[PDB]
Amino acid sequence: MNGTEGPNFYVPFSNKTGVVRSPFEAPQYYLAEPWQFSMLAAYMFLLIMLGFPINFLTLYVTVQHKKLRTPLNYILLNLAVADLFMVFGGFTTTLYTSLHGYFVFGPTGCNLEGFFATLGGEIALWSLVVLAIERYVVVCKPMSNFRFGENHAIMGVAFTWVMALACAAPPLVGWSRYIPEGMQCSCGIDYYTPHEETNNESFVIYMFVVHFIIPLIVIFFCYGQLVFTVKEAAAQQQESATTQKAEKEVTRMVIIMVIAFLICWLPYAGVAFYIFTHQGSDFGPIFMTIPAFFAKTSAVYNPVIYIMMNKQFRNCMVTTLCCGKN
Ligand SMILES: *[C@@H]1O[C@H](CO)[C@@H](O[C@@H]2O[C@H](CO)[C@@H](O[C@H]3O[C@H](CO)[C@@H](O)[C@H](O)[C@@H]3O)[C@H](O)[C@H]2NC(C)=O)[C@H](O)[C@H]1NC(C)=O
Ligand SMILES: *[C@@H]1O[C@H](CO)[C@@H](O[C@@H]2O[C@H](CO)[C@@H](O)[C@H](O)[C@H]2NC(C)=O)[C@H](O)[C@H]1NC(C)=O
Ligand SMILES: *C(=O)CCCCCCCCCCCCCCC
Repeated sequence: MNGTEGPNFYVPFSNKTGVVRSPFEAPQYYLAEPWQFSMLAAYMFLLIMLGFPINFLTLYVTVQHKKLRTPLNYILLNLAVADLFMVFGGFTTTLYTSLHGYFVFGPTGCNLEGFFATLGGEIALWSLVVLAIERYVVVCKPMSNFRFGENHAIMGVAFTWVMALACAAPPLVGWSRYIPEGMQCSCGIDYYTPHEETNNESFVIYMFVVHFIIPLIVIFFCYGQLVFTVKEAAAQQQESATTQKAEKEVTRMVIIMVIAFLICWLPYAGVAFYIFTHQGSDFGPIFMTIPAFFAKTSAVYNPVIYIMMNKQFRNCMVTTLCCGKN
């Protein structure tokens, strides 16, 4: 055998030596080297730490500025909030886990870090489809009068929750489970086990396709049809060159966020396929670890593009820093 199964735990090491145990009680030092263990948490603090002032000042820069109620900011505040739920939830759990070498809260606690990480790079996936549709409707024109605003900008934000909850809570209870992974300091969704009690088989596909492949294809459909709408379609619409100066820069940031959304998410999710297809494979702890935690950097770089490459908004932020200058 390759690893070990349990009632709640899969650990990718054979009970060959007999030093392999449960991750809910024991520090899994039997897995690898402890300096790497704390190296994960040492890399972890540098995460949580920085996801605060870059997320927090973003929620406040919008409430402070009664001038930033645009359908660009509506979707791009939704991150500042959703990430802070992770730092004050998902990251809280992982830390305690990484520093000791196991999930102490355990059966109840895994169901937090595994959940928030699934209600983070999933609620932004339902935002980054609207972020390819907000750019699509005021560039190509599918109908006549296509203005967004406020009562339209809430309809794309309140939708990201309705689609993220459709696939983040069901594993917690009812249709799947939240389970530890890799070096067993991280958690998430099952890829290894049938566990035909909670019926994973159907949930896996309903998850992967409806919430990775389909949102991507209905981003690429809205993307490929926009290089085409820049050249031959938009020279007949006859919009001005003063209007498409910042409109030619914000697009060129918004679809850089799509890139980042794959930069680490493929090394993780695409490999989550590999694991899911091999189920008894000889893939140790290191396999899922680095991609899991790199995947976890998905709370911090989002504002770092939104602040930096969206200069449109980068002025309201500097107003808090000075607070009365020339
Ligand atoms: C992999 O190897 C483990 C080695 O520890 C092994 O744990 C063994 O588990 C048995 C049964 O759970 C324990 O039996 C002891 O506990 C019962 C409680 O009622 C009592 O009869 C005695 O205290 C008895 O010793 C053993 O303590 C334990 N074996 C050793 C060598 O101490 C598991 O089989 C495996 N665990 C996994 C799947 O990670
Ligand atoms: C358990 O681990 C073994 C050992 O690596 C894996 O064996 C695979 O199948 C045969 C051995 O009979 C080899 O020719 C392959 O190269 C192995 N595959 C891989 C991943 O390289 C196997 O993955 C595991 N056993 C099963 C069938 O689940
Ligand atoms: C500039 O850098 C920010 C302003 C610096 C002073 C902030 C004062 C905060 C006081 C908060 C009390 C008002 C809250 C009630 C809102 C209705």
